[PDB]
Amino acid sequence: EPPHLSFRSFVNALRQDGDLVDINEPVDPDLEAAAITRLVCETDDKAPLFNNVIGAKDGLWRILGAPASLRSSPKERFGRLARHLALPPTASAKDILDKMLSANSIPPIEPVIVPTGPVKENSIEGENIDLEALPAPMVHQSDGGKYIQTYGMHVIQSPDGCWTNWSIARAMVSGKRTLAGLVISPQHIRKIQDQWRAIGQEEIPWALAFGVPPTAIMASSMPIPDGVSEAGYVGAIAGEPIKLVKCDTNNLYVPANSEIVLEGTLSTTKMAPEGPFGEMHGYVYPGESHPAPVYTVNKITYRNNAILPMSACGRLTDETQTMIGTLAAAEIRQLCQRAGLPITDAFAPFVGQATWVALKVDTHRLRAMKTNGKAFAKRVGDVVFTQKVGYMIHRLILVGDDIDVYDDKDVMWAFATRCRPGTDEVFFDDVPGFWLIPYMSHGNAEAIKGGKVVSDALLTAEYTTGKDWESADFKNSYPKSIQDKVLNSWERLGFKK
Amino acid sequence: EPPHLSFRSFVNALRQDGDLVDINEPVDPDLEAAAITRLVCETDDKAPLFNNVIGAKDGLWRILGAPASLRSSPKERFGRLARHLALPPTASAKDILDKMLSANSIPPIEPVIVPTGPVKENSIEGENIDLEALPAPMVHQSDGGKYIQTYGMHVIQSPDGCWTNWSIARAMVSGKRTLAGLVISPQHIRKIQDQWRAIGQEEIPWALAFGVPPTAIMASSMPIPDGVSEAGYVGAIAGEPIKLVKCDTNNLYVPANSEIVLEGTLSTTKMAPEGPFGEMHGYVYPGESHPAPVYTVNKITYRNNAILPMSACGRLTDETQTMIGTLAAAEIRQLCQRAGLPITDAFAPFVGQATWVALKVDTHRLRAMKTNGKAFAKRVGDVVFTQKVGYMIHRLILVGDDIDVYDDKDVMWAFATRCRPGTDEVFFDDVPGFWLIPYMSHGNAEAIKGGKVVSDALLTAEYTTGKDWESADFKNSYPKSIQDKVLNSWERLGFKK
Ligand SMILES: CC1=C(C(=O)O)[C@@H]2CC(C)(C)c3c(C)c(C)cc4c3N2[C@@]12C(=O)NC(=O)N=C2N4C[C@H](O)[C@H](O)[C@H](O)COP(=O)(O)O
Ligand SMILES: CC1=C(C(=O)O)[C@@H]2CC(C)(C)c3c(C)c(C)cc4c3N2[C@@]12C(=O)NC(=O)N=C2N4C[C@H](O)[C@H](O)[C@H](O)COP(=O)(O)O
Ligand SMILES: [K+]
Ligand SMILES: [K+]
Ligand SMILES: [K+]
Ligand SMILES: [K+]
Ligand SMILES: [K+]
Ligand SMILES: [K+]
Ligand SMILES: [K+]
Ligand SMILES: [Mn+2]
Ligand SMILES: [Mn+2]
Repeated sequence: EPPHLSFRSFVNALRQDGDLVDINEPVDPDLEAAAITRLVCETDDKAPLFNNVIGAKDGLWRILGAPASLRSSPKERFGRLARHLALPPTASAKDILDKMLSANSIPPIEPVIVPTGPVKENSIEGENIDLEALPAPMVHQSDGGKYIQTYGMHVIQSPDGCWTNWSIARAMVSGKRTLAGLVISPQHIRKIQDQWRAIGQEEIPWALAFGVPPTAIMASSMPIPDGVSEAGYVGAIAGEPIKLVKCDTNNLYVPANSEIVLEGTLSTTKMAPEGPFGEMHGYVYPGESHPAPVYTVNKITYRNNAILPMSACGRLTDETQTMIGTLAAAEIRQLCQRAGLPITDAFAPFVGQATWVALKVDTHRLRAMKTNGKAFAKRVGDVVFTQKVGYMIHRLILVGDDIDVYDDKDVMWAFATRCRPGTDEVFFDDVPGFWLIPYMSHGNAEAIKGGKVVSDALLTAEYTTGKDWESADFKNSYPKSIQDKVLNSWERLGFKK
Repeated sequence: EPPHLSFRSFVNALRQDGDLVDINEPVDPDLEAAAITRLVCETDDKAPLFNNVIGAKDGLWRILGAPASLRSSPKERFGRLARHLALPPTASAKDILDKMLSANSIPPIEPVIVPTGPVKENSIEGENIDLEALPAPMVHQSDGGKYIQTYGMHVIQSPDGCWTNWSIARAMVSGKRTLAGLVISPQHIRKIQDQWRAIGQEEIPWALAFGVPPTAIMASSMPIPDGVSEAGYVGAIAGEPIKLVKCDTNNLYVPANSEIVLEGTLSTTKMAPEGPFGEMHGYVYPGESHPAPVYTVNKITYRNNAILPMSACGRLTDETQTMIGTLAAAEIRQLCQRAGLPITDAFAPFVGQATWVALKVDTHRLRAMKTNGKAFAKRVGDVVFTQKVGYMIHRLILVGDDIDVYDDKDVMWAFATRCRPGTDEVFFDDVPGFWLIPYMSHGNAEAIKGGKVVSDALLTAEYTTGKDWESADFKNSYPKSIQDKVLNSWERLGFKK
C-alpha cells in the first residue's frame, strides 16, 4: 500500500527520503522522547523513530516523533506533509492545501469494509488493560499527565448513524482504563457528544486510532463541514476507498492498517482533571488542570511492531502550526468564495503561531465592487469570525495579489507598511474567542468572547484605480536585461550561488 | 588611522575580513551597480567595491555598495556595522547600540583641526563642476534622478555658529551645479534651515562629505539630542578626536580623510522637483516627484582613487533598516529610562521594516510600580510618540524579560500570543506620523498625523504576581539533565550539529 494509505508505508517513505532517524539506543518516554522530538521541530531536522522505548512490553510500542513537521532543505520544506498526500517532496504549501480542498467539489469515495487487517494482529481486553503501565510519553515536564493522544484520530458517530466524525483532540492517561481529553465547542466531537447527552446516552461508542493512513490524519485535522463524514472526503482526496475494519467491542469502523486502536466509550456525565498541556501557542501553565470528559478503554488492538505517533507541540515548528492553522486557512478561503468575497488564496503564517490568516485579494474583482477597506474588512470578519472554521483565528490580514500569502516575509512586509494601525483595522468584541490563547484565558477581558481583528493591508488605491507603486527590490526595480547580466556574472564576480 | 576613523581603512578591513568583493570589470552606474548591491542586500552577501565605474574620470569615482548591510554567517551577522565602531565582527546588535549610546553619559571629545588631509588631494571648482557628467548611480529604475547622496553626511551649522549638525538625508543630481534632497521636519537639517530662514539668509553654507569616518556616519544616522554637535559625540564614542579640515570656499569643517566633499549652499527659498525614490519601507511611486530644497555645489575636493559609498535601499536588508530603525530604538530605550520607565533594551525588528520597536521590560521593577497594561501602554506612547526619536516609529511592542527583543521570532511570538488585538493596544491619533510610510501618505487618513499604537504584549500576571507559565520549548519544558543527555547524544544518533 502507498505511503498516503498506510502509516507503516509512510515511515518507510521517510526512511527512503533520508528524512528519518532510527534510534535503537533506549529512550525514556518520560520526557526524553519528547525532548528529542521538540529539538527536531525547533531545528527542522529528520523525524525520530524511537525503536527502543524504555518500558515497552508485549509489542507496545515504538514512537514516531514530528510526523508532519518541516524539513530544513528549502526546496523540500513541506516534504513530510507531501508524503501524507501522494505529492512530490518539493510540493508547495499551496499544492498541499489545494489537494486537501480538492474533495470539496467531487463526490465522496465511500470506505470499503474488510473482515480483518494488520490492526487485528494483537489485543488486550477488559481487566488486562493498564494504561498507566504502557509507555505513554510525558511530552512536557509540567503536563498534568502522560499525553498518549497527540496524533491519533477519534472516531465518533451521531445518534442517527449518518455522520461518523474523525478528528484530532488531545487526551492523557487518567487511570487504569480511562483517558481525559479536550472535548470543546465548537469541535465536532463536542457537537456529537452534546447530541448523545440530549437523548440521555451515558456512554457513547468511541474509538481512537493511532498511525492511521496519513491522508486520514490530515482530514482529521481539517474543519470540513458539519455532518460530512471524513472517511468519504479522505477517499476523494486519495482517489480510492479507505479500507475499514469493524471494532471488536462496538459497531464503529477504524482503518484496517492502523498501528493501535483503543475501543470503548466517551462519557456524557463522567469528568476528570485534564491538563495542563504544552499547547499549540507555545505555553503550559503548571498546576492548571480543568475538568474534561472521561474516555473508557475496553479493548486495545494493534499491529506487530506497533508505532505510536507523537506531536511534541509548542513553539515553532510542529504539527499544530503545519496542520491546524494552515487547514483552517484553506477552509476560510473556501467560505470567503462561498460568500462571494474576492479571496483567491489563504495561509496561516508561522510567525502568527496559528492565530493569523493572510487572505489574498483578487484586486481586479475588488475594484469592480467600488468599496473601501473599512467596509470590506467589516464584511470579511462578519463572515469568517461567526463560523467554526474561523474560531481559532484572531487576526485576518487582507493583502493584494502582489503578495505571496505562503511567504511569511511578504505578509509581514504588507502588514507593517500597508495597514495603518487602528485606522485600517476592524475589531470584533462580540464573536467567539479562542480561550486557549494566553491573551484570552490569562488576559484582560472575557476569555471566550472577542479579541479579534481584520487588518486591511491593501493600500487605498488598490480599491479604486489600482496599484501605483513598484517594490524597491531586485525583482521589480531593475529591468530584465540588467537582472540577467547580474545573475549570469554573480558567481564569476565572487558572490555565493 | 583605524577602520572606525577612516573610510579607506574600513574598506581594507572588510577586504581583510573576506567581506568585500573587488569588481575590476566595467560596471555601469546606470542601474547595474545598484542591481548588484540590491541582490547583495537581499542575500546578505559580501559588500561590492566597484573599482571600474563606467564614466569615471580623474579619480571620480569608485563605488562601495551595501556599506552597513548584514553578513550571512549568523555569528558575524552585524560584522560590517561592528567594523564602523571598533567592535569585533561577532558583536551583538546590543553591543552596537550600547556603543552608540555610550557618548550620552560622558563629556564630548571635541574635534581637532588639521591644516590639510587626503580629501584635499584633488579639486574641481565653480564652472568646471558638471554634476550631470559624474558617474552618479541610478539606484532604482523608477527614481526621479541619480541619487549621488545615499550614504554621505550633510554638514550644516546654526546661525550663532555653536551647533554643527551631521546627518544623512537623500539627494539627487538636479542640474549642472545643483542637488535636490529631503529636508523634512523634525530633522535637525530642517530645524537649522528654518533658523537661517527666520533671520533672512537665502543660501546657508553647507558641505556634504562622502566616505567619512565610519563612526561619524553612524552618528549621522542617529537622532542624538537637539543642539548637540555630532563631532564631539563621535569623539566620545571613538575615545579620541575626529581630525577636521576647513572647507576651501566656506567656514565649515569636514573630516580630513573624507573620500569626496561637496562645498556650497542649501537654499531657504528655492525648491526643485525631488524623487521619487526607492525608500526605506521598500516602495517607489513612479512619476511622483515633490518639491525639495536646492543645494548648490561651488567646489568638489576628493582623495586620489575616491570611493562614493551607496545604499541601494528598499526591501530587507540594507542600511535604512540596519541603521535608521536600530539607532532610533537605541534613543527610544534611553528616552524610556530617562522618563523612569522600566525598559532594559529596545530593538527595531527587521520584519517591521523600521516602523516597529520592541521594548523589553524589567518585570521585577514593573511589579514594584503596581500598574496595569492599559495605563502603562498609554504612558509609554505619551513619552515616546511626543519626541523626535519616536517620529519614524508607528508601533511599540512591550514584552517581558523572557523575550529576546533582538530576535524577530521571539518578538512576533510574544506579539501574536500576549497582545489581545484592540483590547491590549492604545492607539495615538494626535501625534506626528511619518508620511513616507505608504499607509500614511497613500492611506485613508491624515498623511502627517496619527496612525500609531502601543501593543501591550505583557500577560496580565506580569503586572501583579509574576510569570505563571513555562514555554513549551526545548530550553524551558525539559530539565537540564534531559537537555544535556539529548545534546550529548545528538550527532551520534544521526541529527545535524
Ligand atoms: C487545540 C488542540 C490542541 C492543543 O493545542 O492542546 C491539541 C494538540 C494536538 C493534540 C497536538 C493537536 C494536533 C497535533 C492537531 C494536528 C490538531 C489539533 C490538536 N489538538 C487540539 C485539541 O485537543 N482540541 C481541538 O479542539 N483541536 C485540536 N486540534 C485541531 C483539530 O483537530 C481541528 O480543529 C479539526 O478540524 C477538528 O475536527 P472537526 O471537529 O472539524 O471534525
Ligand atoms: C528617511 C530617509 C530616507 C528615505 O527613506 O528615503 C533616506 C534614505 C537614505 C539616504 C538611504 C538614508 C540612510 C542610508 C540612512 C542611514 C538614514 C537616512 C536616510 N535617508 C533619510 C532622508 O532622506 N531623510 C531623513 O529625514 N532621514 C533619513 N535618514 C535618517 C536620518 O539620517 C536620521 O533620522 C538621523 O537621525 C537624522 O539626524 P539628525 O537630524 O537627528 O541630526
Ligand atoms: K518500520
Ligand atoms: K442525530
Ligand atoms: K476533521
Ligand atoms: K490599508
Ligand atoms: K581600496
Ligand atoms: K545625526
Ligand atoms: K497583554
Ligand atoms: Mn468533522
Ligand atoms: Mn543632530
